[PDB]
Amino acid sequence: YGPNQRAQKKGDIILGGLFPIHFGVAAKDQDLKSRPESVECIRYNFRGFRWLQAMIFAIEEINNSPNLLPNMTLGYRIFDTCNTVSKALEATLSFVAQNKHIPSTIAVVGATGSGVSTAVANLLGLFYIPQVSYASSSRLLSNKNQFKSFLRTIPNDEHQATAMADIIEYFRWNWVGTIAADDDYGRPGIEKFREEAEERDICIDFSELISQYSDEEEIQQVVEVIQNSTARVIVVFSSGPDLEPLIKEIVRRNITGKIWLASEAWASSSLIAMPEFFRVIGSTIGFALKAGQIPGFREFLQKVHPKKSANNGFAKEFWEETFNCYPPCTGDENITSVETPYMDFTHLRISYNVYLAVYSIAHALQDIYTCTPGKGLFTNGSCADIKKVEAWQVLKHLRHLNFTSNMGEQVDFDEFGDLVGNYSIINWHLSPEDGSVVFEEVGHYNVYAKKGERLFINENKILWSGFSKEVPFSNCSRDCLPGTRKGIIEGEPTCCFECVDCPDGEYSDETDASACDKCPEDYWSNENHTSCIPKQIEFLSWTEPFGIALTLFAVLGIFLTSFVLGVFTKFRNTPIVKATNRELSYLLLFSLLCCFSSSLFFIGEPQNWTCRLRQPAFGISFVLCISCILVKTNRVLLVFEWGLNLQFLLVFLCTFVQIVICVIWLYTAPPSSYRNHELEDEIIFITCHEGSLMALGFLIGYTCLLAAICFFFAFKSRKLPENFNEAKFITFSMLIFFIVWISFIPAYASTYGKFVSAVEVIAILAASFGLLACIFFNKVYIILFKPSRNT
Amino acid sequence: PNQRAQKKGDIILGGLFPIHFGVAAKDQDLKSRPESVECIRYNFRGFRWLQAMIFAIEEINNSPNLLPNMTLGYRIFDTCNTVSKALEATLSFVAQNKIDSPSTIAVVGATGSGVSTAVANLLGLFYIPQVSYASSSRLLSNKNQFKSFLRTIPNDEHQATAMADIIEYFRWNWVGTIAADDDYGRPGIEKFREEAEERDICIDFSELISQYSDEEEIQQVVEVIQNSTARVIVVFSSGPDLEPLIKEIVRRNITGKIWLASEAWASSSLIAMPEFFRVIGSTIGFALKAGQIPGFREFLQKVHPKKSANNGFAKEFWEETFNCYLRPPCTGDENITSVETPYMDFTHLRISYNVYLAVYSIAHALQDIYTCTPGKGLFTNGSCADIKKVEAWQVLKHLRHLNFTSNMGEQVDFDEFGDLVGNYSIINWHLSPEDGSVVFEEVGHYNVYAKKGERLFINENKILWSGFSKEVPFSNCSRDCLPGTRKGIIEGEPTCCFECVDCPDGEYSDETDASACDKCPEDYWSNENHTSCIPKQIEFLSWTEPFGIALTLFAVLGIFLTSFVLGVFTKFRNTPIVKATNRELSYLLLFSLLCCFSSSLFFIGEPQNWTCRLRQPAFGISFVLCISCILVKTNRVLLVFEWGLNLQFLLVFLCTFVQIVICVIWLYTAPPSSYRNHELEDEIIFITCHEGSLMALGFLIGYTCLLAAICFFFAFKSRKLPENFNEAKFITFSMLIFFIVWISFIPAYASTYGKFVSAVEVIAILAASFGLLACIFFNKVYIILFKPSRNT
Ligand SMILES: *[C@@H]1O[C@H](CO)[C@@H](O[C@@H]2O[C@H](CO)[C@@H](O)[C@H](O)[C@H]2NC(C)=O)[C@H](O)[C@H]1NC(C)=O
Ligand SMILES: *[C@@H]1O[C@H](CO)[C@@H](O[C@@H]2O[C@H](CO)[C@@H](O)[C@H](O)[C@H]2NC(C)=O)[C@H](O)[C@H]1NC(C)=O
Ligand SMILES: *[C@@H]1O[C@H](CO)[C@@H](O[C@@H]2O[C@H](CO)[C@@H](O)[C@H](O)[C@H]2NC(C)=O)[C@H](O)[C@H]1NC(C)=O
Ligand SMILES: *[C@@H]1O[C@H](CO)[C@@H](O[C@@H]2O[C@H](CO)[C@@H](O)[C@H](O)[C@H]2NC(C)=O)[C@H](O)[C@H]1NC(C)=O
Ligand SMILES: N[C@@H](Cc1c[nH]c2ccccc12)C(=O)O
Ligand SMILES: N[C@@H](Cc1c[nH]c2ccccc12)C(=O)O
Ligand SMILES: *[C@@H]1O[C@H](CO)[C@@H](O)[C@H](O)[C@H]1NC(C)=O
Ligand SMILES: *[C@@H]1O[C@H](CO)[C@@H](O)[C@H](O)[C@H]1NC(C)=O
Ligand SMILES: *[C@@H]1O[C@H](CO)[C@@H](O)[C@H](O)[C@H]1NC(C)=O
Ligand SMILES: *[C@@H]1O[C@H](CO)[C@@H](O)[C@H](O)[C@H]1NC(C)=O
Ligand SMILES: *[C@@H]1O[C@H](CO)[C@@H](O)[C@H](O)[C@H]1NC(C)=O
Ligand SMILES: *[C@@H]1O[C@H](CO)[C@@H](O)[C@H](O)[C@H]1NC(C)=O
Ligand SMILES: [Ca+2]
Ligand SMILES: [Ca+2]
Ligand SMILES: [Ca+2]
Ligand SMILES: [Ca+2]
Ligand SMILES: [Ca+2]
Ligand SMILES: [Ca+2]
Ligand SMILES: [Cl-]
Ligand SMILES: [Cl-]
Repeated sequence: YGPNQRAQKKGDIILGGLFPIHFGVAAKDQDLKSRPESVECIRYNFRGFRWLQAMIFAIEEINNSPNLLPNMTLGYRIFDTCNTVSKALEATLSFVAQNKHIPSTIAVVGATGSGVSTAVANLLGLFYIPQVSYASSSRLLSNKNQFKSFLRTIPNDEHQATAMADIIEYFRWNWVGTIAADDDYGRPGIEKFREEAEERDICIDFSELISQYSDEEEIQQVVEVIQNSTARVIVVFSSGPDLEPLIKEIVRRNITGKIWLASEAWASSSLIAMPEFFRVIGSTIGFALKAGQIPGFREFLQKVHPKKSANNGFAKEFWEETFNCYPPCTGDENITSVETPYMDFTHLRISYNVYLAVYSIAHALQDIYTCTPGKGLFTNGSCADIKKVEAWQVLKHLRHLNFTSNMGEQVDFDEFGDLVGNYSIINWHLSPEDGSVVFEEVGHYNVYAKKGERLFINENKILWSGFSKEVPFSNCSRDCLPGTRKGIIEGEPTCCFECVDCPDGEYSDETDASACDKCPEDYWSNENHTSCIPKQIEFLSWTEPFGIALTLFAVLGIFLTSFVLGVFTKFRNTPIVKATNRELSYLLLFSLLCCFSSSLFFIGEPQNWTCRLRQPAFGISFVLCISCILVKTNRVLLVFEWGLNLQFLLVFLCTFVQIVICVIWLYTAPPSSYRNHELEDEIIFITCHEGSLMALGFLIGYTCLLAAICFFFAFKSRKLPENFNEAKFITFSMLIFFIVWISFIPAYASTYGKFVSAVEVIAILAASFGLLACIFFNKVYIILFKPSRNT
Repeated sequence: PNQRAQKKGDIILGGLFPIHFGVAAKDQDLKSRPESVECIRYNFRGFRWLQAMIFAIEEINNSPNLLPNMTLGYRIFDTCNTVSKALEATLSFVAQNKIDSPSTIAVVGATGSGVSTAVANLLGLFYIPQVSYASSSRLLSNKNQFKSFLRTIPNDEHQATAMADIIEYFRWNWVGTIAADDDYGRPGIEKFREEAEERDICIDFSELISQYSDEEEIQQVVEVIQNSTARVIVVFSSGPDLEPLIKEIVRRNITGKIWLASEAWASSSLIAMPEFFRVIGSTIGFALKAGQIPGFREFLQKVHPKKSANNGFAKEFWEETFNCYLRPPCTGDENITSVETPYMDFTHLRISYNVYLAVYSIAHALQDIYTCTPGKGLFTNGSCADIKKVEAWQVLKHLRHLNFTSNMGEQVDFDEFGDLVGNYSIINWHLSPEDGSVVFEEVGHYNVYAKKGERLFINENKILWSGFSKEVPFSNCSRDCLPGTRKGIIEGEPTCCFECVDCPDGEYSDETDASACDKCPEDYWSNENHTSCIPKQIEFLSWTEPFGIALTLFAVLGIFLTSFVLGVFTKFRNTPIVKATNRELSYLLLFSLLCCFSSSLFFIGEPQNWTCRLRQPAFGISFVLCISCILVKTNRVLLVFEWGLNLQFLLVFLCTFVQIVICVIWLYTAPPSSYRNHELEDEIIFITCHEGSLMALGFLIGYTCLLAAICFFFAFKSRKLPENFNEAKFITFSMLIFFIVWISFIPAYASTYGKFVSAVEVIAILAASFGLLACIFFNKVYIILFKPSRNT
């Protein structure tokens, strides 16, 4: 006969009912020293009584409506579960009694716990009795090979975990921790969320299991792992009662920084949503089912009364727990005078599910009632009769039930027995009028939209941590700027890293970089390694200061030469001292002009033409000068052996000699005008690699040797006062040549790009300038000075 | 139910065994009234288990001491591995208590964690002891919900720990998981995921299966298995819930993986088929420890459908064995020893022993109830119960405090969670050479009593991989990191597969699998392979360096030529033919020469502050002494304008002191610090001297240069006086050779790094001093050595 505290009402058809009027049982572990007696449940749940009242109201409204099942009455045998499996199981045993004078229940509306409903459906489905639950939302109840006769008016919990992952990815967090009740409601949900979050590149720090029967040390361990972690977001998948201990311990230890992502079961629970817990838990964003509309329901709630309720039996205990009677009292108080979750509501969510379940079973019964004997759902097109209806026929009609909810909706269960709905997203607020927690809706989750466009959050209503209004930071490692790259911290997950600076020559312009990048050759990483600047080129220029200085030297020397030439064009035909070979003087002139014009060849950017001509031009001009001054000595050789031409011979001999090696280059190895970077790694250089090193050595040795023999045979006659004793002048000029050449070679041999050209150019310009001076100064001075040359 | 094994007695036990493997797959669309479902495939192992229970019961009934005059009856049913059959059997068990709101006292068995949960939810309602023998889920240890559930099989958390330990023992880190979607696979796989993740082991994929998943789910699972690179696959499932996946695997011929079997299917007969074995090679599984039930086999060899009225399962057993009918009509004369079945083709009793132990434990609980004495009982006030009217909760209370010895001499004692622990044997699938059946050879042990870390013990010499090879296959996400490289993140992949990037020059990485390169200190530099750092190369001038030897030999030869000049003077000092000049001035000039020549040695070795800070003023004072003494070696014009030759020394003992002032200035303003420098080379260290006062170096050199220049100008104006071999041109050429020395010196020094700075200084000073000595002395020393004619 089941328990004695129950709600009961007769009728042709009887429906079952399991509601959590209490919260749990008295935890007295029977040591079995005596016969174990029937355990007792302890706490009270006004929400559960609201649900039971909703079911009773639905049945009464069905019995009152004249169209749905006329000339037939609905009865019920509603029991209490106290949220435990033992009570539900004894109740269901009282249900299926007559199967194998007692009424035979045809349908069961209840089992609000996914652990409770599992154990109930295991037993009901053995007799094929339809069980229409309203609040059990575990996914395991979708295995229609196990629970053959289980339907539910509440959506499955897959979309809830998907929505959790979507919310976490929307606020751009990647470091969370998960808590789930060690039950059939938290385990599968947390597993689904784990996979959905790992596929979205989200890292999970910790994962713990709790329950209302967990001892104190395990709660200590959980609080420790919560405190010892850096994750700010905590995804809780549990119900009110199985969460209350953890909340009490967290309030006692005063952990304040975290953010709670509430599941639907406890996001609106009065056990948790109280101010002293709110000050500590801070910000909670949770889900909620869609509201309902049961017109005329409040006026039914306001009529509950302990003496005017013979059918309902829990009304007495309700009166007691709400007024503390039997301190005996009157029984004529007002339910509106005290504030309890009973009528302190604005949106009916689970009560609407109970209403819908009762109405769906009534509609299946009507469907069986309005049959046509030819188009039935059973074998041979036959159909069943409502006077001897059995449970399996009602199950058959429920599988194919498809009707219209008074809100103008379409109600029809899937092939997995469940319905589907679109969630509201609420965020906990503190009412400035009362102090109580009030749930304000801030977002929506439409599950019909395509994957990726389902969530809609209105961010300006979310109140973060009570005061501030920017999204808190809950990443593992700080995201560091461009110029840096991620760096593995071994042991830690893929979301936690250090970041190391990029070396020079590599850059990174992106945030969250995986590796730095080498830029092309003529580019180089800048000072912040964020963008490569074209690598600086360097060479001798014209706007450059030293460029202008040597240009000044060259042009002034050429101007001196042009002055000498003009003067000689004025006074050519006077052999006063020009009795010597005037042609030899003019040839010295043009040779020195070519020398001074060889300057320009080392001023700009060296292309191949430039230096490929800058070696031979200097070569020929310099050997012309030195050979002219060589043969410009005494005619000893002439005495030993047409016109001046014979002397020309010697020069037009010796020049050609050098010229030979010259052409060698142009047909063995031109001086390559190329670049070089290895020497600086920051600034590029451009020079000319000499085509043949030993051949350049040969060239300079040839010209210098000739000048040396000139010095020898010049100072052997170094004491003859002819033409103002030019012997000392030629020796002085050649000593100038040798000093500049010697001061040139070593410093040159160890110079980098620009200064090789610089040194060579200054050496040549100085040598030729000194020659010009030391040879023409005395003569032009005595002509401009004392016009008397006869001896 | 109708078919059952029933025997009467004073005390009744219950049993639940999977005689069949499942029910006939047929979906009732409920067009007609549903009827009793039927079971399809036979299971000889379950029948051996049932026979073990019956054998234990009858043997206890035959013992004189254990339950001396009592009698044990039993009512054994079949679960068909489904929940509905078990639940209707249970409803048949609790009929006596159900009528409150043939009473059994205890039930032995569920065989399935789902069946166990569904049964214990109902049995714990009446406090009836349920002693399972194979239910190994961890959810049944929650004694707040399953009050009266005891099991004689170890829990399955140790199994997940053992699997993680095996994986990290064979050095794998890229694996994948498969689980049955029931109360046995899900908790085990979650526990293994935790245990692996804490050991830094990656899990590539994670799937769920069941015997009811249709072709598309299995195809998606096979796609996930194939499109991955993990070789090791852990499977937490039973035989039936795994058979479809195995069929699909053997059809698609996936033939590369390594299977880590859980206990349920490691020794299963549905999976251990020779045809499946070709593609499921290299199977490594767990097993319970063997038992000894003496006299069991002979009891098995007596089954017969006629002489078994208590047992009812014998008829269908014979029909399934001989494939007969009681199509060809059957006859009770066959030989159960002829056909080969999982019935009698066994070698170790592992789950039959658990049934034996469960029955014996219930018997010993009843015994403890029986040999109790008043005042020493366990119930209220020390009171004790009567065995002739024993109730279920009393046997439960006695079972919680049960402690006895097995037939093998072990201590059976249920933990406070109602489960006794045991070791694991580790088997590996082999192929029998004779017939061809799969043979399970024991290759390892797992002791749960040893401390964490030294529990597993594998014998590598017996494991054979893939049938032919004998080296452990490679199943890592990425190949290892060789020395010289470092790990590099791939943005999307997990932590355990990376890339290999090279360490830059200046950093090294000797360790394998290094997360970052290390920079060697100031003294060292990377190798070529960036493996270890080798010391740098400091570049300072040696004394054994070739150029060092050339220049020091130059110095010593010049110095001994100076000493030879001094010896020549010692021979012919008092012959003033030319020494009538200032002899003391000659000696002082010669001393200035020797000390100038010797100043070279102070720029040869490594610079301390002593050596360099004194090497500067040595050259300074020596060279200015030289230039001042030759300055005074000129004609006495100043002397004519203005007592004793000492007067000239005034000038020199003036001039030197002047510059020595500057000397002391640097000596205590910012002396030339002898320090290192690498910034300009990045490979080689230059140790040089930075002179803290550039203006003081300028002071010294410019002062000496201006002295020389003024003396040169004044000697130049008088460069044409042929008295005393016309030394005027000699001294002007002297100052000019010194000046070209200095002229070539300054740009070279200006345009060099460390080494050639000192090289240039030494070269220039040696050159100038050599030239001065030669030009000033060679003339007169030649006039004496060559021309013995000295009169004017
Ligand atoms: C925490 O880490 C995540 C990445 O794991 C960051 O999310 C990125 O945010 C930027 C800016 O919107 C996007 O361009 C990226 O596409 C996001 N990454 C991914 C995978 O979507 C997040 O910004 C980090 N949190 C903070 C405060 O920076
Ligand atoms: C799913 O959530 C969405 C959000 O409103 C609801 O879909 C809307 O319903 C109304 C009426 O059909 C339309 O005006 C809107 O255009 C719909 N939005 C979209 C994107 O289609 C819907 O009501 C929710 N699901 C249920 C069963 O109510
Ligand atoms: C599990 O672990 C080992 C088996 O390897 C058993 O301990 C050994 O038992 C024998 C005899 O009992 C001793 O001689 C050894 O010294 C033991 N070895 C160690 C390391 O202790 C142990 O008995 C097994 N546990 C059970 C319940 O059988
Ligand atoms: C696969 O990855 C694991 C992870 O390191 C490697 O395990 C290492 O193996 C060497 C050899 O014994 C050990 O010295 C290391 O200590 C191990 N690493 C860790 C963190 O324990 C394994 O070597 C890799 N597989 C192969 C074939 O290289
Ligand atoms: N889905 C929840 C049931 C539930 C929904 N809302 C609730 C509110 C309070 C308690 C329980 C619930 C479960 O599986 O347990
Ligand atoms: N332990 C498994 C059942 C099991 C163990 N060993 C077995 C051998 C054969 C069949 C089933 C089993 C479970 O929890 O369900
Ligand atoms: C709890 O922690 C917060 C952190 O600031 C602090 O403000 C508050 O005073 C603490 N309250 C108690 C009771 O410890
Ligand atoms: C309760 O008492 C009466 C009867 O219901 C009602 O009119 C009254 O408004 C209620 N009291 C309050 C404070 O609302
Ligand atoms: C049944 O479903 C269809 C569409 O699915 C809809 O048109 C109809 O209104 C529903 N109800 C009935 C009674 O057909
Ligand atoms: C199956 O896989 C194995 C290994 O690749 C190969 O030898 C064999 O040919 C394949 N096909 C069949 C039918 O076995
Ligand atoms: C047949 O039964 C008996 C056993 O007593 C014996 O002849 C023999 O063992 C059996 N046959 C075979 C092949 O074992
Ligand atoms: C259990 O039995 C053994 C053998 O009598 C004994 O050693 C032990 O003390 C007993 N009690 C416990 C708690 O093990
Ligand atoms: Ca309930
Ligand atoms: Ca609640
Ligand atoms: Ca780790
Ligand atoms: Ca079973
Ligand atoms: Ca099996
Ligand atoms: Ca990924
Ligand atoms: Cl509600
Ligand atoms: Cl076995």
